[PDB]
Formats: sequence, C-alpha cells, structure tokens
Amino acid sequence: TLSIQHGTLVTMDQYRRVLGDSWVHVQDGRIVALGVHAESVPPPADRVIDARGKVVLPGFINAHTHVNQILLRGGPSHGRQFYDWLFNVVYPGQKAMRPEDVAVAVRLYCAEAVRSGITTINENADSAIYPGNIEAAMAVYGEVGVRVVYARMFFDRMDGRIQGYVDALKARSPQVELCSIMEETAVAKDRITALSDQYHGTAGGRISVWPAPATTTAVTVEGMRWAQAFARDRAVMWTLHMAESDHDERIHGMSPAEYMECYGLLDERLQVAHCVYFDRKDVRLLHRHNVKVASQVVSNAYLGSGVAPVPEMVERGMAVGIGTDNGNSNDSVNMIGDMKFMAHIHRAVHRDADVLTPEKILEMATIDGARSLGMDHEIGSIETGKRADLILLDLRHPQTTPHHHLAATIVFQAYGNEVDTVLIDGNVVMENRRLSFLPPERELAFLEEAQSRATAILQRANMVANPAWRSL
Amino acid sequence: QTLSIQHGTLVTMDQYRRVLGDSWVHVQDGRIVALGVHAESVPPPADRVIDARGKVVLPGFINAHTHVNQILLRGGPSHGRQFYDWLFNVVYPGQKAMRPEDVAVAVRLYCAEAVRSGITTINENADSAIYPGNIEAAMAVYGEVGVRVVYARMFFDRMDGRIQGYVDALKARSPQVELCSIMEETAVAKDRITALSDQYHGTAGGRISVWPAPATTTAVTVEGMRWAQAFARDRAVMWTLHMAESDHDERIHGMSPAEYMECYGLLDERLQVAHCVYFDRKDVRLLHRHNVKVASQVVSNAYLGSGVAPVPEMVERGMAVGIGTDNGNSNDSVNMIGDMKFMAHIHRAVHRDADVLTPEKILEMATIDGARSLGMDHEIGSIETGKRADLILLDLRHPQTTPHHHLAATIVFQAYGNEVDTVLIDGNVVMENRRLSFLPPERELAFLEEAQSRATAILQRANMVANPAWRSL
Amino acid sequence: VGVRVVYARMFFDRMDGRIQGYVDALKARSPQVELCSIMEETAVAKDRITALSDQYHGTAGGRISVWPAPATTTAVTVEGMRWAQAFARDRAVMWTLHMAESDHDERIHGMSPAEYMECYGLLDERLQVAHCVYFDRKDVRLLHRHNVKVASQVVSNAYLGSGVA
Ligand SMILES: [Fe+3]
Ligand SMILES: [Fe+3]
Repeated sequence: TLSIQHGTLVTMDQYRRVLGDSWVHVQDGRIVALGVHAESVPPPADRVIDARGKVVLPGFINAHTHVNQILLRGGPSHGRQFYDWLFNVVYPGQKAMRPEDVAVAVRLYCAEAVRSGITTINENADSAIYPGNIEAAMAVYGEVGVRVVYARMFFDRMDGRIQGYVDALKARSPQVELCSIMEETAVAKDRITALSDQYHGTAGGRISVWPAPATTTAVTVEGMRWAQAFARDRAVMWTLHMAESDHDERIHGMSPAEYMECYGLLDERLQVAHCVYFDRKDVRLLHRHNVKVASQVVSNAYLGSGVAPVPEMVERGMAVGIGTDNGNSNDSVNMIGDMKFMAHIHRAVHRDADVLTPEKILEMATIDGARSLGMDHEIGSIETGKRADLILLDLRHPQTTPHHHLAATIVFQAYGNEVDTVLIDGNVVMENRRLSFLPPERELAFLEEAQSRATAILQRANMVANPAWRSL
Repeated sequence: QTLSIQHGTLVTMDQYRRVLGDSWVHVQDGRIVALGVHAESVPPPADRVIDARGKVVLPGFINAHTHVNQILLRGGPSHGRQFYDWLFNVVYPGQKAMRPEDVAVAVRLYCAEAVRSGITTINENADSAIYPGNIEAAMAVYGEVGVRVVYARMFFDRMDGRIQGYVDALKARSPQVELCSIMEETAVAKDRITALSDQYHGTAGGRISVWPAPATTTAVTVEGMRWAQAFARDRAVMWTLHMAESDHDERIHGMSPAEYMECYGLLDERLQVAHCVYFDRKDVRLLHRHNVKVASQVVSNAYLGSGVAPVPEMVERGMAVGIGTDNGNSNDSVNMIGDMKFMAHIHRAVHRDADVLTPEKILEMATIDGARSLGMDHEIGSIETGKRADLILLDLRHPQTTPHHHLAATIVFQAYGNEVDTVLIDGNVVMENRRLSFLPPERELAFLEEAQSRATAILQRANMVANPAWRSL
Repeated sequence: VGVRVVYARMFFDRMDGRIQGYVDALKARSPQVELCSIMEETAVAKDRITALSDQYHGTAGGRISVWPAPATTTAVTVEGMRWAQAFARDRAVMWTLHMAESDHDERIHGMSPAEYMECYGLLDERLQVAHCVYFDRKDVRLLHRHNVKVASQVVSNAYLGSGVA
C-alpha cells in the first residue's frame, strides 16, 4: 500500500476538483481513497510518499506514437515530407534494426517518456512483421512497467497509383533500399490474433493488443472490416491513420472518412490518427459515429503536413487525445512540450489567444486521451476505483515560478523535466527522477550503447547520419 | 587571467560554419584569444581548464527582444487574451503595482531562467523605466549577475485617440483593474534617456548598453522617432521599435507602419524592428532595402493570438533576423531552445514544407544572426578569435538527445532546454554544472518562494485575478 | 386570435453617429420619404417596458409574454442592455437582441458584437440573439460557451442581401 501525502491534487474528475494539501491512498494497483488533510487522517500505508509542495496529476497518456523509430532521430530524419521520410528513413531504418536494437529502442523511449510523465503509450507497431521484434519489445514493456496499447499495424493491398512519385523520392537516397511490408490478409489476421492471444492482458493487465489497419488505401475493405469486428468481439479498439497527407486525400474520389462511411467502417471503437486533410463534412462524419481521435500536432508540423482542425472537434465534444507520434518525427517524447505546441499552433493559425484553454489541453493529455483510447473507466483521472497511474510534478523551479493557475503554468511554462515521481498501476517506476528500470549508475553507459547501435543501424541501412551543414 | 575550454566539440558559427571535434578555446581578459584542434595543436597554458569532454560548445544564445520585469505576472493572470486586452488588463497595471524591490527579484528570476537555458545576451525592452527607482534596481542586478544586456528604454509621447471605445470595452473585462498611462512629453523622454545612457552605457565592464526605444509608430511622434534615430547614429548604437504586432496597428494613417516610416526616412541600418506579423511583400522589400534588423517573437505571436510573421521570406533575402522570447508573461518561458523548436515547427506547418527552415538556420538565428540583429556581430555570436567569450557548454548525454549525430537537428528538435551545463559571459563563469554564481543552490528555493510571494502581492495590489476558475471551453 | 405570443418590446437609447453620411445617401434614393427617429431615454424605455410587462405578461390565459429587446449593440447603451439582462433573470423570461445582421454592424468599437457583449458580461443563457450572419468561429464559440439561444432568419438574410449564417 502506498500513501501520497500533502500534495495538491489536480484530479481531472467530473467536477475538475483541485484539492489543496490532500492525499491519495493506493492499494493493489488502484486508487482506493482520497482526502483533505485538514478534515481526515489518511489510512495507514506501508509507505508514504511526501508530495509536500508538489502537484499530483493523473499520468499523461500518449494517444498515438511509434516507438522503435526513436533510434533514427538525431540527424537522419528531418527536413522531409511524409512520403520522403517514410521511404528513405522509416522503412529502411526499421528494417535494419535487429531484435536486440529494438529492445534498446524501447527502453530508451520508455526512459524519456516516464521522465516526462507519460504512463500510458499507444504504440503503433509498424515493424511487428519482423521475426523476434514482438518478443524483444514486449519483454522490455513488461519489465519497465508502462501501460501499453500495442497496436499491430498491417498492410494488405498495393496502392499502385503512387509509384512514379516513390521512385523519384527514392532517388534522393538511391543507396537506401526500397522495402515492402505487405502481407496477405489471412496471414495478417492469424499473426494479430496469435499476438493478441499471447500478450493481451499480460504484465498484470498493463499490456493490450489492438488491430491497426494502416490506412484506407493500404488495407482492403475486408481487412478493415475484420479489424472492426475484432475490436467489437474482444472489447478493444481498432485504429487507422487518416488523411495525414495530400496524396491520401483521394481514395477513389472521396475522402477517407467518406470512403469509410460508405462501407460502415466508422464506429465508436475506431480511433483515427492525424486528420490534417479534413474538411467540415469529414468532422461531421466522425462526430456522428463517435469516432475517437489522436492528434499529432508536433509531427504534423515536423513533416510539413499541416494543422488538423482540433478546435472544431473539441467544440463538438469529441474525444481528442494528444500523440507525440514517431520518435523520429517530433523528435522528442515530451508531453508537456507537445501540449505547449498544441496551445500555440492553434492560437496562431486562428489568431485567437483563447482558442483552447490550458485546462482543455491538459484534459487532452489526460482524461480525454483516456477516452480516445476507450480506457476512461480505468485511467486518466484521480478518482476512487481507477488505476493508480499518477505523477508528481515540482513547480519550484525558475521557469515555473510564479505559479497560481496550475494548468497555465504547466502548459505555458514547464519544460518537461519537472516530473519527479511516477506511479503506474500503483508501482513506483520513477522516484526523484531515478528510474527503476534504468538506474543512475547504468544510465550513461546505456545511452552510449543506444548511440552506438543507432550509428550501426544507419551504416547497415546506408543512411546518412550527419548531413553537411546547410543554411538554406 | 586565463581560461581554457578543452576537448569539446566546437560549433563555431563562424564564416565557414566550422564544427570542430575534440577542440579547445583559450580565453583571456573577456576575449577569445585562440582556438584549435587537439590533434593538431596544444592549447596554451591557462590558470584554469574547463573539461568539456563529451560536450558541445556553442556561442551563447542571444535573446533579441524581450521584456523582463513582466515575468512576475505569469502563472495564471496573463494567458487567453489578444494583445490589447493583455496590455491594458495585465501588463500596464501589473507593472505599475511593482515596487523597485519587486523589480530586483523579477530581474534575478529572469536571469536565472535565461542563463540556465544558455542565454547570455538579453535585449531588454524596458516599458517600466518611467517609474522612480526601477532603473537603479534593475541595473544593479544585471551588473551583479554578469549577463550581457541591451537596455532599450521605451517611450511614448503621443496619444493614439482612435482606439478609445475599444479600450473601454476591453477594460470592462477586468473593471477593478485600473487603466493607466505612461505617456511623457517628448523633451522629458529625451532628457531621461540621455541621462540613463550617460550614467549606464558601457558600465559593468562593457556588458551593459543603452538604446532608445520609441514604442510604436502610433505612440511616438515623428520628432521622437527622428531623435531616436539620430541618437543611435551619434552614439554608435541601435534604436528599436515595435512594428505591426496587431491588426489595429496596421493602419497608421492609411499605409503600413513600414511605409509610414519610409515616407519620413525612418528606416535605416541601425533600426531593429520587433514583430512584423501584419506585414506584406512590400513591407519586407522596404526593410530589406534599408538593411533594417528584425527580431521575431514567434512564441508570443502565437500566445497573444497575433499570428505568424513572414520569417522565411526575410531569411531568404539575407536579412538579419534574430529570435526574441518576448515578455516573461507572453510566452511564458525564457527558453531559447524551446522557442527554436517552435520557430522550426510553426513555419513548417503553415507552409506545409518540412524544409522551410533548416535547424542550422534556426541555430544561426539564435546566435550569429541574432548578434547581427543587435548590431553586435563584430563582438559576439560566434566562436572566433577577437570576439567576446560568451560561450555555453551543452551535454547531449541525456535520453531526449540520444541519439545525436547532426548537432543542430539534435538541439532544435530534441533538446528541452535543460541540457546547458556551463555558461561563460565575457569570460566569467556565470553557471557551472547548472550551479548559478548569482543564485547558489542553498538559496534557490527560498528565492523562488520570495518571487512567488511577491507576485501574489503584486497581483493583490493591482486587483488582478491570479487563478481563474477552471474553464474547459 | 388565440396565438401564443412573445411580445419582445424593442428599444433604442443611443445614437449611432458613425453611419450618418451613408444614411443621407441612402435617403436620397427616396428623398420624398421622411427620415425617422425612435430613440428614447433609457429611463423612459425601462418604465414603459416594465409597465407593459406588468399589464400584459401572462394575460390571455398565459398565452402572451413580454420580453425586453434592446435593438442592437450599437443602438443601446451598456446600461440598457444590462437592465434587459437583469430584467429577464428577475422575471424568468428572456431578453433578445439583433446581432451582426449587416457588414456595418460588424464593428462596434473594433471587435464583433459578440466580443463586445462578452467584455461586458452580456452573454448568458437567457439571451436570444437574432441573425448572426457576420459571424466568425470565435463568435460562435462565445455564444456556445454561454449557452446563448439563436434565431436564424434564413430567408430574410437572403432577401436583404445580407448573406448566410
Ligand atoms: Fe503516425
Ligand atoms: Fe514585445
């Protein structure tokens, strides 16, 4: 049992209560009780965590990300439109990674993520097809203690239209191999079903498995319908990348949202990612079927895609979470940095300093994010009965001083290093910035290994790591 | 007295943009005296050696336009408001309620944040210099801290009567907060600024400079702007003005502020303009023609709902565009690395062009081009012989900055702003292993509590709401 | 007749001087038709509307109701709008105003009428606004936030060449 005491609790509960000098009691992975110190004595606990002078929040929820690609950041990944990045960087880089590289990628990602207060990660696994990768990744997620949705991507249909464009893009890095990860529909089903049977609900309920048809052009109608029915039969969600680029825009003369509507493929268990190339009608169609959304505001900028209509969706009460997207289209895994970006980009583009409140941005990173993953009954707020995914932030630093309104301070001032202590499913995963799965005496050597492995991955893939200085 | 920084990777920002692995820098009497590569040359003897092994050495970051004292108004009171709403309901009244002893604490807090993020030069646009005691309080702290400072003394000498019914409506949003005026007579502004320059310009070993700062083209007379212009020329400094930050500035007398200034011969190579959001192609051509310097406040232009300035166009014309963090309470951080990432992304998003500004270019804007925007590029902004020793040491051995191959990309797209370890300004160690010379670790927490209290009290005296009720929509 | 009727009594208590040279030009289209004024002093509008409400509100078997109706945000003072707002609250009715029907209404003092009303706390759940043609995304958000009611005059917005809300 664990008692967190004397903090300010930012509950994100139904009344958005903010409780000064208050406590939380945790038992068997759950929040069992809460109270105010002046009115009540906290129950006895095996241990007390002192949060005096600190702010307690629900853990941040990364609503859509791609983990293993983190080893491709730091030089190779920037300055390219989506498809250029995909074909010259992501596909070949992923392919050159071995299972032992994956294990290091995952631990590096989880170290950055937990340090920034992320406790749930929706991993869209585009490299699950390669032998050994699932097993390597899953062993590290389990050990680390993070809550993970492992959304297994598949592609079962050739999009032949885009080929002369692809060859031109490939000529930018001709020594880098063009890859294919297409699989037959029935093979994808069997592989995802077996993955779910083996890993879903493992690591004490912390790991889930979803089917992830990649896009409306890369997956057949049958494949998407299978994913849809699978989500329904197993009480999970299914997810798809929607309208991330201007070449996706026209699946057969209508938008991807329209196309899915025609086939009855929009439902309340679908979470779509991106939605940059969206019009009013598309928003209406998602709204009507209660589709969940993950917005990758930073990555949409990094890749030169654009700006999604998040304010419109939010004003319709839609469940919109925030994803950091790829470890190499951001290039950080920092929810607080992404929140600030979500606040500012929309203000700038609408010329409206009040287009999204910092409270609302904080909601997107917590309780609404949970809702976007279909997990809001279990996580995303500090409420009795929910899982004990909790973070303690210290605002006593120069950047976060002064602080009066907590959501404003967090969104507009915090850098992302203010998170001290992190609980996931009631287990202490970080304490005073010390990571339980990467102790301080191993941290530097681990980073050097990740650095070396990245350098080697890029050599095997024939990718340029450090292009010559260019001002224009 | 001498200092040797050894075994770092030097990101010089010099004329060839040299990046020198396992290299050294020798510092003497506030100046970079020599550099070299360890494998080809032995460093000169020095009184002390700073070991930068495994670290990256950069020129110090340059904050090309900011407002310091306002930092005590962040944390609740300042967000969610268009420029004029923010100005009249927050900034003016908040500043007015601050006493000199509050100003001293504001300045130290700002400098602590700034130095911790690698900022070594600050262009402080002082909008509260009119209040007795404020200059002296601020200057003593800047001096003690060791930071390089341009103190640009803002003035307003003309009523802009057009915007009054708009102002009253805006004031009704916070009716208990007092409307207040900082207008002065032209001649009084001139005398005050001249005296401030005579007393403080070149002080603190040359670290402190004084510029005149006519506020805007509507708040200052032609005569006031011409005086500022001539003053800059006679004293070999710059003058600065806020340009086209909002859609209500846009029309000084039926043309843009740039056109208006052109008409009166007020665009010249010693002018540094701030903002330039409401700018068209012609305005950019006019600034370009006269070699006007520009400070872009990309983050604040978003925060205040103003928009996005045409930075790519200016940069492609070779113009000197620096990056400013702007107000301590329209950002609301003082973090150059965070703002660089925002500069990189906002423009990519708006142009739908992932390559619209390279991370190298963004790093140039924060260093050598920033120096150029202040007219100080002969003295600072690059690691070159003869220039001042304003240098920062970054450690990239953290999760977020791993892996790292291309340094500018890593810094711009991965660094959070806490990776700066050690900071030199004018050759003096102002920060070492994150320990601040002017705010030692055993005083830090108590100082932050005092800033917090003083802020709470400032807001009470001004009748400003600190912590508005939770609002989702 | 037996119809259910809300009688929203319009008033105007403030001169909008800005639009006068425009008005004279318009008047020259029919110069023999006289230019009229229906302005009243604030206190007179209040007394008249109060007396009308006391006399007719709830009559004809509850079929007739009386609301105050400040005409627009440029033709009524802040004090007049606030009185209407409080009157609606005290008597459990609504108040109503014409909003942003034309491109010359658009700028009450350098912001939209919705913004102007928000500044003074004049958007609430008992307000019903009419028209909303010259409205942007921010205006819609402001109304939504305060649960303002809306009447849309789609045919008339066409007939008069205003546009489409
Ligand atoms: Fe994605
Ligand atoms: Fe400014």
